[PDB]
Amino acid sequence: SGAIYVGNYRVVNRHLATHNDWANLVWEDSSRDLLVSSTTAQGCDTIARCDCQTGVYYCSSRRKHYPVSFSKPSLIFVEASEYYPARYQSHLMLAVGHSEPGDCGGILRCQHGVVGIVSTGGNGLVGFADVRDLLWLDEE
Ligand SMILES: COc1ccccc1CC(=O)N1CC[C@H](C(N)=O)C1
Ligand SMILES: [Zn+2]
Repeated sequence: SGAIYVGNYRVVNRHLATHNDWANLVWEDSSRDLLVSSTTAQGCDTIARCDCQTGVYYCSSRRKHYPVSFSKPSLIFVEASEYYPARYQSHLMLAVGHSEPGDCGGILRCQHGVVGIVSTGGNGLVGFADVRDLLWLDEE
């Protein structure tokens, strides 16, 4: 689990969104596994606006923050799970690192701020849903 709180927005994995998030929906995309809902309080996270390919992510299944090199956002085949059938997920970045299903929501960050959240993994890989192209997260 986990979320990004920027301005009056909450960014979560679409598959983990709550009733309140769907009721206060701003934008969602099943193909990206992302959902953004509105909040009443101001968040404190800053979204990175960059092309960084190195960063640090939080892995809840190890209580550890791991430095990683990750690929640029791309369309990647993702195996079937309890939440989606096997499909291509877009804007996904992969890295070699540990992840378990409940690690989704862990933040990946670089020197410029939040890059994305854990969204996929298995077999020694970890995949992150990119948020850096969502420019509107920084305004209104
Ligand atoms: C971090 O993900 C994993 C880690 C180890 C094993 C399996 C997984 C994948 C997983 O369970 N899901 C849920 C839905 C999500 C998606 N974005 O399609 C992927
Ligand atoms: Zn960066």
